[PDB]
Amino acid sequence: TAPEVLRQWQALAEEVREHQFRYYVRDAPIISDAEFDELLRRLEALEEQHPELRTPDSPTQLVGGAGFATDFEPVDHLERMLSLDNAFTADELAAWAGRIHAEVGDAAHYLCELKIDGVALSLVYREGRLTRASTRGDGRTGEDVTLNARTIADVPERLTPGDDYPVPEVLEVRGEVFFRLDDFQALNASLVEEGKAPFANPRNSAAGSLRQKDPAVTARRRLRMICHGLGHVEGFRPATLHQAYLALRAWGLPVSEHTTLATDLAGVRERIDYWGEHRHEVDHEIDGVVVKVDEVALQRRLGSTSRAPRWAIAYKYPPE
Amino acid sequence: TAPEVLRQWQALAEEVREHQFRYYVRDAPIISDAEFDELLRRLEALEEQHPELRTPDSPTQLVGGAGFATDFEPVDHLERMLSLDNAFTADELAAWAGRIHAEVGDAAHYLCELKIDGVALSLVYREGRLTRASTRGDGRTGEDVTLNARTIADVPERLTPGDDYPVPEVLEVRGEVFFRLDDFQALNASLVEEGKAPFANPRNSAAGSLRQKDPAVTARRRLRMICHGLGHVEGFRPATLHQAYLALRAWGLPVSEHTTLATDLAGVRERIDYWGEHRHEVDHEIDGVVVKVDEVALQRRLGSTSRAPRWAIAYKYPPE
Ligand SMILES: Fc1ccc([C@H]2NCCc3[nH]cnc32)cc1
Ligand SMILES: Fc1ccc([C@H]2NCCc3[nH]cnc32)cc1
Repeated sequence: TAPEVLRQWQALAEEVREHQFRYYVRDAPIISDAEFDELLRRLEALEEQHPELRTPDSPTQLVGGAGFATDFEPVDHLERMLSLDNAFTADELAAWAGRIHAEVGDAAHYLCELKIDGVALSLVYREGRLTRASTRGDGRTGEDVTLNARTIADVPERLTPGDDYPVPEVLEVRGEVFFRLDDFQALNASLVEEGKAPFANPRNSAAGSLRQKDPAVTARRRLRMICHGLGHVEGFRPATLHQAYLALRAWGLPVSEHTTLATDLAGVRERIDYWGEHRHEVDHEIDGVVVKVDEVALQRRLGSTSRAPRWAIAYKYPPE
Repeated sequence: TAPEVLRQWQALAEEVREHQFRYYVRDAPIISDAEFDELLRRLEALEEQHPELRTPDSPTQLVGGAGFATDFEPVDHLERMLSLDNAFTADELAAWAGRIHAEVGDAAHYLCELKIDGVALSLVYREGRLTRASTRGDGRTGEDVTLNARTIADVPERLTPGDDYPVPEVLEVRGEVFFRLDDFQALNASLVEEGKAPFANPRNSAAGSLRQKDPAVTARRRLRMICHGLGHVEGFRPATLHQAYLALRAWGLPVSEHTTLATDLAGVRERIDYWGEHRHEVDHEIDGVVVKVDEVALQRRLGSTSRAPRWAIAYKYPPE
């Protein structure tokens, strides 16, 4: 309870708890087994002198690999997380553009990005450490799957600091989790080989593998992630979406290489026509193409309706 | 950028930054000057090997006591933080009760607490560490005065763990900052003695002393705090307000000893009549008495209107 006592304990209980998590759940320690033994002794030493600090929730009382379960507790998104209106025909996308060119004039360019057919995940970083990950839920509230998301190889626990782009104080970033096709099939064979039913498609597999009461199951599966939107942010004010991606890259978040910037509708349509013909070559499932006004100020003059942003639209291919 | 590298740096940059803050701003280190020198060497060592990790925002680049200023940046409250309707006459408080007894029947008891005439402060603890403090603003958004609140002796940086009450994951707690009368006068003399104008009353003094661009000014002043409400909480579901105070005590947050629990209106009125006669004996300013329905479930069946809770009311004395 004395101030240095409490700073010491938290910092060490946090460090050992992490390591417990990486060893047991993710089967991937980042320190030796020896170093870890130093750490846990110290925290039990320190808990010896001050028995206020041994609680049922202490890393020293969650010893094997216990205390690591997901329960999907409702958790609020910082910002709304709405779902995207859809366009299925050349006329609707044109109509969307017309409307968009009638409000924020000719200052709006269009970021074009591949729509992945996986599970939306919202992640929150507080001063460069990953604090929360949740599912969409209803847009305002989703479910806590933080432990499962911590096993996804693509999801750094901590953001990488660099000269050009300082780590925000708060960063809420949205992305899609998905399986590569070759891994979807390999997981299905492994499951059948245990007497378990296989998944009918990669989306269900990713959703199923994300939503595991026991996150060690998720850590055994080769789930992936690609960031594709920002929610609430502090200490970060990017002027465009395409430039925010550069910062995300820099901090170590996964971002797609099939994003292009288009000037006017005609550019948009070539990208849609292009990926209509070549999407089958991406190693993961592509639904369509999400067209967004790239300029953030224009993404405020245009707003969102109660259910969907007015500055973006998902063009969806017909399947077959 | 390797995982243990980033965990190491953050944990150490966080530890030295704190210590810098306590030494320079608060003039109150909690470790020796020697220990601190060990810490800062290490972080500069570690920053030597990995020059990714020396940024303009690193404790090793904010060396004297720099980088510690308040700028009042807007920050959102987790939960709404509304202001309390007022009652000035026996008839209005009766009317309020009648209405309250007509909706949640005779199951509602009334917590009665002294209304302090100071500055509302909302604090946010994330797993037992103080993350944010802000002013009321408009109820939804207030101003970031986190550094100033970190100097208030009454505000633990970290919550104390105990058997009976586990530290919530998130705790947003509201309270009032204020001066004792003897310290309001002493501060006024010290200011006049420097050629500065004195404050006309203790509330303005507390508000002024809280809102300092340079938090070291706040640390020099004997500001106090008393918690008196909960906003958003996670890992904490108290059945009543009076029992939530017990947990707050236990975790080390300051709470008032003049809170009483009343059964029916008649009890409420004796407390108001009592403090009408004895408030002048409290060493700080008392406005009135805030009457709240103590049962949290009844604090949901009754809700809040767009501007004020329906389950509470501040009775205000006439001044003189
Ligand atoms: F009896 C043991 C043996 C090994 C450990 C290790 N498992 C915890 C975290 C970690 N990190 C690196 N090794 C370890 C714990 C208890
Ligand atoms: F040149 C110096 C001398 C002393 C310090 C100390 N000031 C920083 C934090 C702290 N904590 C305990 N002592 C110190 C820093 C630089």
